[PDB]
Amino acid sequence: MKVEEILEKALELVIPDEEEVRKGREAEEELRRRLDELGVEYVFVGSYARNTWLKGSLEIDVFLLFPEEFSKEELRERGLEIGKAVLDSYEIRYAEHPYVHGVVKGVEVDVVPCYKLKEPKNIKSAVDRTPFHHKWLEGRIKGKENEVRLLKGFLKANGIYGAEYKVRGFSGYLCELLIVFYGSFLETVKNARRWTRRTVIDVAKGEVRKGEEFFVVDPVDEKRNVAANLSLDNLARFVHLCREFMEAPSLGFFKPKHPLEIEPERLRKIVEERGTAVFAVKFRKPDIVDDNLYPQLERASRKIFEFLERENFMPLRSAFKASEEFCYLLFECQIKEISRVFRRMGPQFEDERNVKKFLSRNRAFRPFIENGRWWAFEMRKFTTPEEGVRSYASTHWHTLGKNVGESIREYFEIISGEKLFKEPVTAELCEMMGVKD
Amino acid sequence: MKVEEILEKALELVIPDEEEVRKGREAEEELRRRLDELGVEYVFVGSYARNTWLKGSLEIDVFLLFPEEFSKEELRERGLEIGKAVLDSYEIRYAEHPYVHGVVKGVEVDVVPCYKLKEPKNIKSAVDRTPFHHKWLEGRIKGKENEVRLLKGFLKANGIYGAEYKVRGFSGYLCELLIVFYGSFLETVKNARRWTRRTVIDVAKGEVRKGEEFFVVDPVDEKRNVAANLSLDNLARFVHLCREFMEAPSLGFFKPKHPLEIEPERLRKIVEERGTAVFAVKFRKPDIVDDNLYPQLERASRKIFEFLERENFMPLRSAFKASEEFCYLLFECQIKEISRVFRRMGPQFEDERNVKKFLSRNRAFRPFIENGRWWAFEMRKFTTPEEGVRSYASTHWHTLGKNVGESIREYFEIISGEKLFKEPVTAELCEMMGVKD
RNA sequence: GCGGAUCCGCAC
RNA sequence: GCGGAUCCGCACC
RNA sequence: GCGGAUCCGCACC
RNA sequence: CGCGGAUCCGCAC
Ligand SMILES: Nc1ncnc2c1ncn2[C@@H]1O[C@H](COP(=O)(O)OP(=O)(O)OP(=O)(O)O)[C@@H](O)[C@H]1O
Ligand SMILES: [Mg+2]
Repeated sequence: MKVEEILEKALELVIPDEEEVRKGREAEEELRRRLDELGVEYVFVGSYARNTWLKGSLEIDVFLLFPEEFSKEELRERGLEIGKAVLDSYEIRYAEHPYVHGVVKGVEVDVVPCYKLKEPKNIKSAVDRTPFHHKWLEGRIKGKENEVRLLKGFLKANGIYGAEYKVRGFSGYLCELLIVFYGSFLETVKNARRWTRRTVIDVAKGEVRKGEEFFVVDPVDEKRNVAANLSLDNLARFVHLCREFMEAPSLGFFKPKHPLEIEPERLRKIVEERGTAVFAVKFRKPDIVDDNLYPQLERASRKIFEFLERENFMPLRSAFKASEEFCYLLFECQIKEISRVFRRMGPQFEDERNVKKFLSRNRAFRPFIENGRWWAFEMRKFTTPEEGVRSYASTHWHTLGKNVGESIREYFEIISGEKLFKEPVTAELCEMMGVKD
Repeated sequence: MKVEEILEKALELVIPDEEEVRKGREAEEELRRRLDELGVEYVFVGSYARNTWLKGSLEIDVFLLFPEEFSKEELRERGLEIGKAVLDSYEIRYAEHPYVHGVVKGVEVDVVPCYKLKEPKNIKSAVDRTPFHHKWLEGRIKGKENEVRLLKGFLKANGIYGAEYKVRGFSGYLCELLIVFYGSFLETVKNARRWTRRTVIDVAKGEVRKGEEFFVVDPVDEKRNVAANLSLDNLARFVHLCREFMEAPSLGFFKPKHPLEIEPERLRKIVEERGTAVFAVKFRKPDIVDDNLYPQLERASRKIFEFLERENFMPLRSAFKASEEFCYLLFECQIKEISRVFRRMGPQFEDERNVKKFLSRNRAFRPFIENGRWWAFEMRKFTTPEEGVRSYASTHWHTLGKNVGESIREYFEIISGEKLFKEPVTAELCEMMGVKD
């Protein structure tokens, strides 16, 4: 009962406390003071500026507004100077407009140069767009900032908050547009129960329609899909979650889950009872950001899954896990072992030249005719999915992601049986197999 | 060695001696005296009437001519009454067209009733062309009767003589048409090396052309394919044999092959080396004619084969064996065991009604979303191909042929391992698996 | 009987 | 996956 | 200025 | 293969 009581308690988990707020205001005031000493033009943007930031995620964003006549090189050099001059400690990121990330009075700060611009139609960067996003949202989001926080909390608790490749979920900007459109958490959730994979939500035009894909129209740029990196399966998960929530609302939807964590002996028994082949490809993690690594782990998994398909090991699902030192690609197959013998297709009976060649190979068994065509019994190179993947991975490393493939080329290990359960992959195995807690 | 030395030596084991000719001659006159006494129209046809029957395969075809104003009932009654009166001892065993099969002074005789007809179109019985085949062949075949016998011997020795369902090979009539068309064995064999699955041989127009299938046009009826029941694989086998024969001619081509005959222990070790599941379905032979039986064993084998494919046991080949008392359906599969768990497909995420129903079923493991669609891990009833077929044959007996299925319903047994290698099916197993000498 | 085509039913 | 029907084709010569 | 990856499109009948 | 686009990123040469 009392969805309202639940949302009241959910806000406690999600609204920054008075101390975190004070710390942000003090950093902001100081930052303004330092910027104003330099005579510079600037805007505070983002979640801090709109008071929509989540408990524990305090960060200030300052965009430095330069004349459009300035060159990109001038933008970088001027901006980097001002950033470095205005922060307690600092560090430089990005290329194009490189920006300065640092601290002011314990608070994380981003100082970003961009062109000022009168109109949204003069955008030659994503960061040129950010001030327009803010300008569109400030004043439309006032009074609803806690609705935004509820939505962000709901998504974060369920592992689908963030558009970055590791998550492929809902961006903070997206969450704010949805609150502007529907007017609250709860109305978003009620309506989302009827979203489809062809739903188009058009903020600026004040409408919903049907399209080719799930598409949230950026009110600052009609050709841009704010939900571009929201995966189909995460869209599906959110819609399912919204239907569950309205059927039986609970504070549990806003609390992050903590893994099953079961004995390796119970896990051994589960795998035994399923009768499947369960194994991992272990290799050293490439030294690359998550946004490069995760799509490559997705590719590697997919390629090996497809190899297992072709070689008739009948894979069920794949999964992956990246630790700080190693990466793991996990597979479960319905076939533990396949026959040594297989059938190799030959030519039609009427192709004399190639029939003679086909029949000339020395084989343990006699070729045979079936349905007008010659076939031969030949011997497989590998007989288990573990052995098959060892071969594919050593041979086709190059197709398994640029950096992941190069890592596998240097070293990989195939792990199965009881040795796999001692690896730090138990939560992924459980989820992949649908183990009830 | 050398074709013409071989063919002269081949004629010895193919041309019947006087001893056998006299018994046929004596039998035909004794038969002729009995038919003349009754005063019924009769015609001698087939290989005996044209002196093209194979050594040690003497049989005499006599055709009773009836008017078209009789009907199929009277045709049957009066035709069988005559054959029984005319023969020493008789059997009445046929699939459709009535005829008496018996003996006259130690010689096989078939007494077949048919209609007279002005011309061999719009036929009434099914054997009504045979008197027209005889008229077409007597005269054209004179001087070529030993060439026919060579061809029949070549085919019989290689298990592909006869158009009956047990063989699905070349008929005697087809052999005679080919020798008339090409002029000889050797020329048939030479030209057969370039037959394809779209080769049309039109004897009446004296030409070969391309069609939709392998078609030997009946000079008596241009709509009739004399090779209708020659299977694609036996055509291929023939074409292959002619190529081999012309590259290295041998008298072995005209001699029957002895069975492979090997010890159950070698047979066991071969199966272990192949890594396959080998098993048989044993049931009692229905009391029916071969021309109904063999097609039904083919269907039953095909249905079970297709079951094994669907259930992901990856069958390699099948075969069958009919003995006096029992029939056997043989299978070799690449998968000896499959996991208990499999994937059941559920609805798309949008389809709330069906998602709810799908998600409400009790299961050991949690359902999951994949590519916009719900899936569940469920549990197989069986986990080996033998267990699968036990289920399928107990439950789908009715679809395994009319008589064959009805027998399988009253009793069947699945046999594998050591106990299979004692069943009288070693020859068929060896042929299935391509076992060498 | 078996197969092909065409239709009808049931189970998806 | 199965269960009927009809027409045609094929085997039994 | 550039740089990185992943997915898609395009060209090669 | 490469080129181009989209997406999520980074300091790049
Ligand atoms: N499947 C068939 N196709 C065409 N004609 C057939 C067929 N079966 C029988 N006949 C006709 O009936 C005749 C006798 O049939 P039969 O089965 O006795 O073969 P055959 O020609 O006598 O050769 P043999 O008896 O030596 O095997 C044939 O010559 C033929 O004209
Ligand atoms: Mg005969």
